[PDB]
Parts: sequence; structure tokens; C-alpha cells
Amino acid sequence: AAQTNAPWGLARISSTSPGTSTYYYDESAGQGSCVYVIDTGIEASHPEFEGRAQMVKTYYYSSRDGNGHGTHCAGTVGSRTYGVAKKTQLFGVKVLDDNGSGQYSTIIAGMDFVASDKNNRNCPKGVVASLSLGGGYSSSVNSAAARLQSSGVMVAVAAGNNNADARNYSPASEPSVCTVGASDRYDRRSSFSNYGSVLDIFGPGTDILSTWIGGSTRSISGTSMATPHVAGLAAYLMTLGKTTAASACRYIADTANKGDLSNIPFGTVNLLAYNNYQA
Ligand SMILES: [Ca+2]
Repeated sequence: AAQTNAPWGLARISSTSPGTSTYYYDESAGQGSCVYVIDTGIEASHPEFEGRAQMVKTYYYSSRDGNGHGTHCAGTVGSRTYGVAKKTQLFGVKVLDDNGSGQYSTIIAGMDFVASDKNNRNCPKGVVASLSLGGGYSSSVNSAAARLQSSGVMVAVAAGNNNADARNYSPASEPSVCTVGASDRYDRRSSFSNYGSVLDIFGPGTDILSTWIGGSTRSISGTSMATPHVAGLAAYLMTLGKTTAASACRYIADTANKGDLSNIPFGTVNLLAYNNYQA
């Protein structure tokens, strides 16, 4: 398949080079996989989701996304126009309030929720979780992310937007998950992206067009936007049978574009997510 005039980030994850605008992908498009978006919720009624999105848990008085961030992330995972994995099922877990903040105890509960709830869903090709959130180091937050990964979910987490070493942020610093940095359309590390040895991979994170609340769309930037590209790529590759949840991060790193990015400090991987699709 070929989607012309795609968002630059989709085009980038199907290309060996910057500067193209078509997204190429296998038509299976993540069918039979599931992605949990652990964030501010998802506006499931958005037509871009085509009935494939639903809210499954909230820790607040409503399951509505009153912020937009979670809807934007879900759109990059799996919306029809803006998504990597255009046929995946999307499950929203609202651990962040409508101001975009959440207590660590609530975030931990949401991760343990996903580890159990996957047994209540039909995801024969595999289960992914996209965690576009983060704060200071907490061993409890890291151990919750580690447990989720151990349960058989591919966990993708944002490196954080502090232009600092991700070792000092959670769940970014948990070694066993897939920690995602952000790049821009000219293959530079995004100026805000955290870095360090704990990073596994970079994805597109600057000026990312996706869905928003009110049935709308907008471009925004962050490692939060890079993370759902990687989560959607994992869902896509699972459906193709190329990898499993336990192996997906290593598979993505093994098949990534190498050495493309500038401004990677020594000790941090120089790797940009790539779907290796050949039509
Ligand atoms: Ca890792």
C-alpha cells in the first residue's frame, strides 16, 4: 500500500532517506493486534478511528479526553489518515487528567490494568502499550512498566522532553521497555528530546499531524509523539509475524535506519525506526 501526501513522520518510518512524503506499508496494517494508549483518554467517536477505538478504563470522573493529547497519540498509532497501523484496535486508559497530569500511583494502576485487561481482549497477533508520559525517577513506576512488559505486552515509553539523560526519568529509565527519543524531519534529534544509553530507538517527534478532540486535527511536538510511531510500528510488525511482544523492541532496533541522525551523543544509539517494507 501507498498513502500519498502522508504526514512526514509516516513517510519517514517507511523510508531509508529523509525528504519523502508517501507512506508505504503492507495492507495488513496491524489487523489482529491491539494497542493500549495510556494517556488522557481517546475520543473514540472520531471518524478517523472508524469504530476501532474504545475507552476501557478511567481513574477520573469521566473517560472523555478533555485534553487532546491521548487522542493525538492514538491517531498516530492507528487512525486511518495519520496512523502507522491503520487496522489495529485501540484501547484507551485515562491515567492523566484533562490538564495532562497524573499521580504516579494512578499511572502504576493503569499499567497493572493493561497487564490484566489484555486477557479480556482479542489480540491474536499481539498487544502493545504506548506510554506518552513521564516524570522523575521512581523505582515503583519503573517496576510497573517492567511488569507490563514481562506480562507479554510490548511497552513503548517516551524518553522525555528535558534535553537531558533519560536515566533520571520514569518510566523512560526502565531498561526492559522500549524507550523512544524524538527526531525532526531533517533527521536531527529534536532539540527537547532526552538522550542517553537507555534509549532504544528514535521516532518522528517534531511537528506531527494527528487527530485531536472535537473531531479535529493538529500538529504538535514531543517524545510523546515519537512513542506512538514506535508502538504502531510494533503492532504492524506483529501482525506481519516478524516479531513478538517480547522481541519487538530488539527487532525494531535491529532493522532500524542506522547513522541517519545528527546530534546523538556518544553512548546513545543512533537508530531511527523503519518498517523495511518492500512492495
Ligand atoms: Ca530498553
